[PDB]
Amino acid sequence: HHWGYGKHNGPEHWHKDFPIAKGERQSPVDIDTHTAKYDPSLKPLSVSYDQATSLRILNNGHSFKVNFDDSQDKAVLKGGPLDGTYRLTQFHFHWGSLDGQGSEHTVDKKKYAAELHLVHWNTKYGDASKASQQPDGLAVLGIFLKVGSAKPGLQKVVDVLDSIKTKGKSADFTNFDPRGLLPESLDYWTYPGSLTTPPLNETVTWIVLKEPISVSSEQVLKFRKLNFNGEGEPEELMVDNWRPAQPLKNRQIKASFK
Ligand SMILES: C=CCN1CCC[C@@H]1CNC(=O)c1cc(S(N)(=O)=O)cc(OC)c1OC
Ligand SMILES: [Zn+2]
Repeated sequence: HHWGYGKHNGPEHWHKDFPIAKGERQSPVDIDTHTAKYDPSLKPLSVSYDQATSLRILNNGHSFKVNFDDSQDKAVLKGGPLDGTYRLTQFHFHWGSLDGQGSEHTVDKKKYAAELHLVHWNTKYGDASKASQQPDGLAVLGIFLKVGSAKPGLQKVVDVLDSIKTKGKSADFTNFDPRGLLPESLDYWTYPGSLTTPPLNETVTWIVLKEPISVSSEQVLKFRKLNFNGEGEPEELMVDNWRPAQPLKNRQIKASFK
């Protein structure tokens, strides 16, 4: 009876195995754009993905994940609210059954069709496991997806999903450039939060870009053909793999922009 996104194992159940689900620093949140304050103390954000080394793509039964060689400083995030150097380790998505839902963060209660999470760890903690336990150990760059025009930089991901339909399947995914998933603007909101999946560690600095990327209906339809189930189990389409907004509690969301 392990965690998932169903009626019987979904986000309303996770607190029983992971009591921090009802904590003071949970993610995602609704971003109230009126409440969020411009922060002039935020340093320039640096998304340095030129030397990224993608390795594999994996269906983990929750999402699909692209992992990166993070054995040295290749693709890194620094600046903005961050101190020091955070290495890209993986990206994955969250998406819906319909184009009006799928994102984890919301913006003035607006849900997007999907959300991309680029997961990074603080190199002062030497590895991602040790980082994942420190209050400033992880940084996740969140990008909303809306349905409209195709995103050419996403198509190499969409075209391999056929090969990883079921939980436990992986494929080679070398020479993928995550710069092709970024919008033009790096305007962002930031707040202290958590992983949005078990174990829900309160160890994430969230950086959520204001500008969504457009993807086509054909691209998001391909996400919805994935399966939560393993090969030769009953088919359960991998859709609505998002946690809803959690209480903001005593936190401030800071904007990088006026
Ligand atoms: C080695 C453990 C820590 N690394 C770095 C932080 C997240 C990652 C561990 N967990 C994940 O890979 C993982 C993380 C997230 S999330 N939205 O970043 O919390 C989502 C997921 O699948 C919807 C994941 O797989 C279940
Ligand atoms: Zn995520």
